[PDB]
Amino acid sequence: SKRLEGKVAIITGGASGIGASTVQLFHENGAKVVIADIQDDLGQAIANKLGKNVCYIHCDVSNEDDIINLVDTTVAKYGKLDIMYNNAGIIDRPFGSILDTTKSDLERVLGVNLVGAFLGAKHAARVMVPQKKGCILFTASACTAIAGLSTHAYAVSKYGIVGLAKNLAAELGQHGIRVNCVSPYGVVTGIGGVSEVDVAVVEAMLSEVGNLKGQILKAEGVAKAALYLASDEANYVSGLNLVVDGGFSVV
Amino acid sequence: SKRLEGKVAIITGGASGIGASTVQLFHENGAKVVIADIQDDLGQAIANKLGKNVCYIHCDVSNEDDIINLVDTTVAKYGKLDIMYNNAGIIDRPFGSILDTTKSDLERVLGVNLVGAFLGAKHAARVMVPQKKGCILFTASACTAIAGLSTHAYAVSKYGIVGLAKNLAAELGQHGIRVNCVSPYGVVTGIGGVSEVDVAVVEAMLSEVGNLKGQILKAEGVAKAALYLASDEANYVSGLNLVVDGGFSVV
Amino acid sequence: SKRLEGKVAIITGGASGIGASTVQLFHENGAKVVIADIQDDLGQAIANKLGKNVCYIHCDVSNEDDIINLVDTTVAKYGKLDIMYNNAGIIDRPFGSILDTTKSDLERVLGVNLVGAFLGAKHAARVMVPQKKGCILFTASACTAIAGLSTHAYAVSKYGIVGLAKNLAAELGQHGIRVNCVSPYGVVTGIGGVSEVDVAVVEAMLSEVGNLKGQILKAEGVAKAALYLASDEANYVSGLNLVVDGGFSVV
Amino acid sequence: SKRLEGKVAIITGGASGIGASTVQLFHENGAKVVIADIQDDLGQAIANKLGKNVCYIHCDVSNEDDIINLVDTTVAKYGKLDIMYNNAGIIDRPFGSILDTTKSDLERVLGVNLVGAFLGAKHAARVMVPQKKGCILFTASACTAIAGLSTHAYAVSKYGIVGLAKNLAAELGQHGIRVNCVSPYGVVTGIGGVSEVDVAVVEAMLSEVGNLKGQILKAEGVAKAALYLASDEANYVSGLNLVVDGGFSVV
Repeated sequence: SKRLEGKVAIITGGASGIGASTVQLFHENGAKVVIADIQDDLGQAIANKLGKNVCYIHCDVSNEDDIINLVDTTVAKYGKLDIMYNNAGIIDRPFGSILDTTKSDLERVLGVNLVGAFLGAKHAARVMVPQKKGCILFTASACTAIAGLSTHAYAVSKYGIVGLAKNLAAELGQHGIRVNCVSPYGVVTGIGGVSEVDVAVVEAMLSEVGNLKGQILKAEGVAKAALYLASDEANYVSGLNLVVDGGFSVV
Repeated sequence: SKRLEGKVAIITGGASGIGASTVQLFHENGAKVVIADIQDDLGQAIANKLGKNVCYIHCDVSNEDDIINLVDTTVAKYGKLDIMYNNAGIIDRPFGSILDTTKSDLERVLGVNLVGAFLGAKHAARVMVPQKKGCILFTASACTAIAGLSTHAYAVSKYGIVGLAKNLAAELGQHGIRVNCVSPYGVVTGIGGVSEVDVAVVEAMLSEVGNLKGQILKAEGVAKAALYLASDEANYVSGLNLVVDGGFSVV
Repeated sequence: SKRLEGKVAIITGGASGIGASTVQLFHENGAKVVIADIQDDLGQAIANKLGKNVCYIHCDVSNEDDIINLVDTTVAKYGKLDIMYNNAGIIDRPFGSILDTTKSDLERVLGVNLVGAFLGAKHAARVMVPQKKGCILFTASACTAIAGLSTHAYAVSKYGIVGLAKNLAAELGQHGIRVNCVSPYGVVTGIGGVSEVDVAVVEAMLSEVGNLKGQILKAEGVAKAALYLASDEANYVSGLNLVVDGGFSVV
Repeated sequence: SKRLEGKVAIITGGASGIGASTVQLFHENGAKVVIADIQDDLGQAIANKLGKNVCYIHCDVSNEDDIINLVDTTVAKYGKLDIMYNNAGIIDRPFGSILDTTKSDLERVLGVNLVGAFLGAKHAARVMVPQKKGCILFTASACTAIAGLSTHAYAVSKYGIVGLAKNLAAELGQHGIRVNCVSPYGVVTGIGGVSEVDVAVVEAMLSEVGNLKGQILKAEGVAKAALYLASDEANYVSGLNLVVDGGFSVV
């Protein structure tokens, strides 16, 4: 039942959505968990609820000094880093045309989703390579065309993440490090927005075709995929994009 | 610890290799397990060792009457079928050129690997559709070019299996059934041969670059992938080819 | 305008559909063309119409003696073989469930589509390897789940073909030979049937949502993809599945 | 011989490498060609050499005002835009580890390669949607892990481009617009650098394992792929990544 006993995990975007489900599940499975987010109230509350083996650290993943602080503090606190789950993600104006995407919105989505994932992976690898041990995860997407149910900026950021994961699996495998993605189809509750209006549009679309229990189950399904990949039962699993979408994307 | 409690699984090729590791692991995790193979001595011995919730049934998967007998007997014995793991596989002359593959060898490999998988899936789906519940698994391969480390016939059969799994995920998802592949890179110990010489060539290549403990770990890694996908912690995972190869295939 | 001047091409299924469009286009572009089919009346008529640099040879591609006769006669007639286009394909009962596919129908579709493609590639490679020159083509499909618009047997055969092409590109590249697929989305006019009823069902579905001019344009689009890949303007293009579907399969 | 007669093409990065080969080939095939680059001396010289149906426009593709100027001027000059080939690309320090990639270098590569491609596609689509006609191309890469022969930043940018192309094919297909990538394996002569040292390292690696005639042939092969996809002989080809690598990436 303690499939992560003694492991040390960092989870970005850990204050809500998939990140929060994974925080809880990893904690229930024996890991030490560092919640990284920018929603301090939500994140600190979860840390306080779960107790001593969970702590919250403010981290804007697009800011490399925050990422360094997050990794270095985790290692200083626990001596190691077993799992780096680069999950934080935001979206610009959902269901907009390519014709109407602004450069500013594109660069904000890429900065948090793609650059932030890149920086988290860079500094986690900095620690994991001397350990010759580690698991770097990303939240990505299905590899069909998901922009129609998200945005072009969002879809591009997640495609770039899949390419990052593949290339890091190739570089870091020789050092005993696994690199994988876990991926809902596209947008899931708890995603952030370039603007609050963006969050509001996302909220509307999710409840228009979904139970609350159902969004929670999609998030928990992704979390349980992260649990499998981060555990020793996936010691030989690297370079995978583990899509959790009920098969929606194959047809 | 009992991630499959009460579930009923059929595992073809279950008398050796990946199949046998999965039989054992599923049994340790609470499933009722039906071992299907043609190696009666090995298969019956495993059933006898593991006890009452395991039984052995002779089944040439290329023979549709055997497949029907296997599925119908399992359902008659346990009332349901939760998991159908079409894992049996054989290979022709390893590392041969396309120029020297015989039609007979190609048709034998396709018959056991591809047709046998198709027939097992057909009759498992026959039972699972009324249940609106089920998980159909296949042992496939990486989707890079693996013939150089197996054969063209073998690689073709496993590519056809990946396409079968994708299309069945699309048809059966509406009936609550998941369809996935779990896949070592290519050849793994316990694979059968069109001839015994073929098994002998396979044996030589595996020990030329591998510990016994290492082949056992590759097989156990695939088994643990099957365990995850067959459990309720993968309720929303369908259409995936879960490759277990340490990232070997991405470079 | 003569993008294939002096090249020698074999085209299976060349008496109808995509095959016939490609016969004509290759002939207009300067190639010597061998039409291989089992529809002797149609095939001989096309040869007679196009003139001396076109000839018709009866060939059941599932029969290896026919394939040998086809390749050997072409080489005896022209001294070389530049292009082998394994295009012949048939389908079983369209839009049927996995539950109702017969073994016999599956084995007939695999025999013509998959084994026939394998045998054509084997004996073309036999000739092309000493030339250190050649282009082997297959008609495949999109790599999304196309069974819903074809059959499971058909989709599996075309997935196996994509895997064959990838593995042959890897083996034969060192000998200067390119291997590619050209692929309509799924079913196209001129496909054969396990039964005539199967052809009749196919005919109905195509005209239910399509102009005659439109099926002709889809076939000509595939033919022009084959023309590009077979020409020297694709000297460095190998291992590709060139899908011609207007982008239908990405969404 | 005039496979692009009357068509109007914009080619970014058109002053060197693949871009320049494509400028020349498109011009020889009857297109009006707008060379977009930042290497004014090289670009203006090519325009002057080729004559009246070729012109050069300074354009930093990461700058959206430059992109607007480039598209609007082309349309003002010729009344339409048939082909937008977003080919410009740069690289940071080749063969470096993830551990040593700077944020600044990553953001520069993404800005030119990914954002620049996005902006070019946005403003080309702005013109092409009212035409209900157009072809948007990108220079991408193979979809295996190419960072070991380029950089992680470079590989990520090209993976993001493949995802952009797939999603735009899905959005723009309903308006009669095709979207495709043409792709050398990875780095090719004529690529720009974040620094000149980066160009120097690239130059060294290419000539260490390659003839000058050979880099020219790889570039011309990509150009001829762009010619096919941009011509009416690919009217029904959209969502493809046409990789031109001799099959190097499948093994």
